[PDB]
Amino acid sequence: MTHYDLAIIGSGSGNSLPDERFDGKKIAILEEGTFGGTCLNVGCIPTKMFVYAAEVARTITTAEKYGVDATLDGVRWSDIVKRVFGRIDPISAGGERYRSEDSPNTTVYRGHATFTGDKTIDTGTGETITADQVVIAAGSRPIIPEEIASSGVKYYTNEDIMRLPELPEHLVIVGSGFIATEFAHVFSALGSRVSIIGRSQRLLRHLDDEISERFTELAEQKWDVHLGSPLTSVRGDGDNIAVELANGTVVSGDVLLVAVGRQPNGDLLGLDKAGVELDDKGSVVVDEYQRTTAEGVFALGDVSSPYQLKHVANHEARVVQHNLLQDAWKDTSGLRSTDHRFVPAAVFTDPQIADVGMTEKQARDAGLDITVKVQAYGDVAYGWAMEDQEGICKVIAERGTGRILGAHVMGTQAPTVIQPLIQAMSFGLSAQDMARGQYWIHPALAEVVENALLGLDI
Amino acid sequence: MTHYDLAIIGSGSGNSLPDERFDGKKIAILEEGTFGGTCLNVGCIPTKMFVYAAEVARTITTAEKYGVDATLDGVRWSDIVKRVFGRIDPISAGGERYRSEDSPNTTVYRGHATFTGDKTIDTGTGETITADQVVIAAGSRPIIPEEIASSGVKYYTNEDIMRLPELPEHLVIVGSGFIATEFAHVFSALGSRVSIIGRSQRLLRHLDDEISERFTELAEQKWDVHLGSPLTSVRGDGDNIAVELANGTVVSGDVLLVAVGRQPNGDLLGLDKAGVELDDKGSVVVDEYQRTTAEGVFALGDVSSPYQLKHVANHEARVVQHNLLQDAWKDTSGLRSTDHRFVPAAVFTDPQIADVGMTEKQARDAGLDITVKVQAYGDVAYGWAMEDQEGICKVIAERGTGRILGAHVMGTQAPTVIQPLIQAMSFGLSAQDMARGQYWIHPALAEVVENALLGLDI
Ligand SMILES: Cc1cc2nc3c(=O)[nH]c(=O)nc-3n(C[C@H](O)[C@H](O)[C@H](O)COP(=O)(O)OP(=O)(O)OC[C@H]3O[C@@H](n4cnc5c(N)ncnc54)[C@H](O)[C@@H]3O)c2cc1C
Ligand SMILES: Cc1cc2nc3c(=O)[nH]c(=O)nc-3n(C[C@H](O)[C@H](O)[C@H](O)COP(=O)(O)OP(=O)(O)OC[C@H]3O[C@@H](n4cnc5c(N)ncnc54)[C@H](O)[C@@H]3O)c2cc1C
Repeated sequence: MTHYDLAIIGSGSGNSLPDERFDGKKIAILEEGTFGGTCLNVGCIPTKMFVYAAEVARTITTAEKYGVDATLDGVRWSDIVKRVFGRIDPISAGGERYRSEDSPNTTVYRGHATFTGDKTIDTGTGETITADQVVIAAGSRPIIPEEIASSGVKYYTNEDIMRLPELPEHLVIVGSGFIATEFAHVFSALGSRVSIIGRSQRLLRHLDDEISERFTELAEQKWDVHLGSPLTSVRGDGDNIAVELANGTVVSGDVLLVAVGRQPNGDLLGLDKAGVELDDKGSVVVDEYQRTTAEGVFALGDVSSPYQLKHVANHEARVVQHNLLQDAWKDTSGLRSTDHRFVPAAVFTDPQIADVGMTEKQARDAGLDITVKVQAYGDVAYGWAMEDQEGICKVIAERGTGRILGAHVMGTQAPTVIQPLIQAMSFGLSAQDMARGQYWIHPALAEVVENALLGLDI
Repeated sequence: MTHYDLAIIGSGSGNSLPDERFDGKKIAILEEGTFGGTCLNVGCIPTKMFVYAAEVARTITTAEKYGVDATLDGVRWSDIVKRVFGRIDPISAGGERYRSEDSPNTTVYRGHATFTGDKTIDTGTGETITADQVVIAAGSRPIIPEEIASSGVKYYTNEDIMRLPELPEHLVIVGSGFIATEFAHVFSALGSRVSIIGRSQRLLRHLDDEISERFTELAEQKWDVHLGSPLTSVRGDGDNIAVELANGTVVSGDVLLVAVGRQPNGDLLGLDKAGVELDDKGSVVVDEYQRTTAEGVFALGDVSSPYQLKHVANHEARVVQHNLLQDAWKDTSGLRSTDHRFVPAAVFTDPQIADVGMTEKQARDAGLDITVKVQAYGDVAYGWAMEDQEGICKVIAERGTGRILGAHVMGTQAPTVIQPLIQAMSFGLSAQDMARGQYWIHPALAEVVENALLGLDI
């Protein structure tokens, strides 16, 4: 057996750990799929490249309301797929080389890793290795309902849909999460009619109810939305696919995209042989120092975190990287803890949505004395420039102190507009201070935040 | 003579002064032109409404770089003018109503006001009034070169160009400031040929040298740029206008736009009769209490401020309004001081520009030990989604402390992207904390700021 000071399962956020301070130690990296993890190859980055092209198309079909006449002649889907992965694939693959060929003290294994012992890992390549410390960066994988993975019909996930040969005439999406609603926006804007099937009574059910409700009402005018009904059976009739719901409705289309959720891959690693505890949802249990229940074993990313988000896994990687070099199970004094406090999320759909902190419901359930202002985009000068009638910025702050508790933006550049709120929240800045203690450029999209704060009572 | 507790010259930011705390006080408002001041009617608001339509036109003409085929059929200038001012004039006039219709104890004068005495004001309507306190909100007026306003040729300024009946085939602009380059962006994107004549060797001379330099290179590939030689004569040959420069070049076109700068309106008020001091360029002299040299008189806005910016003038009104109600010339303890420190500016041209703090030159001339990072838009995942090759985020931070001293962004949504820097600066937030002490949404335009901070040397 080959011994290492460090073994890393997962080339996602796991690849960000080895830097200069580790040069004197030999590292083993295990990657069963594409190099670079879900984020680079089939997730955050390539998705938003399609979203951008879809937003350009939306600009064109709506240009009349601004007094500019234009026609959307067509979309070259193949050339879009060509352009996106024409940049993604050389990058994923350039890093794979770096780790296996420059490899100053690194060894890459291309197999499914599995714990056979304490720090004993079957590589899936026919080898077994040992490590002084191990980091689990196994991420998550799409959840496929049994009704789909038994019918025998062709279905898609984020792992292949972005590489379709042609644009589907009718896309049927199973799911109401951010993956489903982002793909609905991408495809519908480019020319596909999208049908979305949701189990819940709203799309993006788990967001603030005012955001979830209004987006659903806007979505109903853009896509064929079917809520409240779980699917019951799937039937493939040639190239056409039919999906039967519990209420009896049958949704037929060209391509079936499954986006019902993601499952952390901890259950695939044989963690029981390593003494790594799994909780009730399949995430590996770690502490504020990302140290698991097992010695010398850390975890990060979708395999452990409650927020299956890249910027979270990257933050935790900074913590693991530092805690890796000290006396982890001996000295907590030199250890850094992970800050899981003001985690933002974004949905790149139309309208685009971003959040951070608590929903208004969550604020009241905690029994908080709050003030709330929902500011309309079309009420600031920049919102008029856009002739906006959908955008809102809802800020929930606390009465008396002005301590902001949450912010929810639905509208253009939502993931960027919220950043001043993320910033003020993360550093304890009061809302009355954020409004008046700085200048806001007039007139820019930013002014919606300022007026949201100015409309807040105390 | 009619006596008042307060007289206000200027319906721009001056109209924002009377609130609830003045209900028991009689107020006189003097406005010689259109109600609402420059920003609402011929300035801040209507320009950015045109700029957005120009961004729609640009999106369509460049959309193929994303794999979307579209044609710019035409531009409906008349329909642009109606849509912009179709909401602007009912608002200006709705506000004119409110002050004469709600008017609890307020009187509006539509005439050119001039100080004839201490606090004695000729209304320009044939009356003379006095007030216990006076606020000057007279703003500024366009500067017209003598060669232009003597030639007898028809010329336009920002006060009428947005009300042209038709789109000019070839627009000739005299100026290199933010007004010239915003209008250069507006017309060229909509179909006009644009010639820009600047006396300087760069457009936007007053920006960070790297920002001004790259923007000029980009402008030169979009417009007919004439640098380094001042104009000498203007001669009209029918409807066509020809402008001769000092080097001998003659730039001819159909429409002449003058955008060389603005002059504060202090010189027109007969101010010496009031003992209100004017400095060396014509702004009314005030202190941190917006107090002029004469008792009972304040000033604000473009008529006094060094920053002829709306968000500044609105802030100064907040100070004047509060200090108006106390004994400013007796007890400074209860008074509001104006914060003129982290004033941002933005130019809504192609590419969009925003700045705050110190330029690299200003930082070095001030003898600070600085570090600089110029981050390109196309280096974060969102820059790939746009296929950006022009955007930059330049951050100037101090070595050792990481305290930011300046930030300069050229690219999409520059006035919104920069706001986290304005905020972090305004509350003394360091780069080391701002970068890592908060979460940034992946992948959004915001990440360009994050990596700019990550690239700073200490
Ligand atoms: C469609 C989609 C869109 C997304 N959009 C966003 C977004 O906008 N913003 C955001 O912040 N996040 C987004 N995410 C989430 C982000 O892509 C991931 O959550 C992120 O990569 C988490 O990092 P990770 O390394 O833990 O996961 P991963 O990147 O999946 O890393 C896990 C790695 O381990 C490997 N592995 C698994 N099992 C084995 C084994 N047995 N042996 C060897 N190797 C193995 C996998 O091949 C993979 O390379 C998105 C995800 C998806 C699917
Ligand atoms: C084209 C353009 C674009 C701009 N864009 C921006 C931008 O994006 N952001 C920004 O922050 N700033 C911008 N500005 C600057 C902005 O217009 C000013 O900073 C702001 O309007 C200052 O407000 P004010 O009330 O002091 O000036 P004004 O709005 O001009 O108010 C002065 C008013 O007083 C009246 N008046 C003058 N003299 C007399 C008199 N003797 N008697 C009676 N009434 C009188 C005038 O008619 C006018 O209505 C722009 C300016 C222009 C010209």
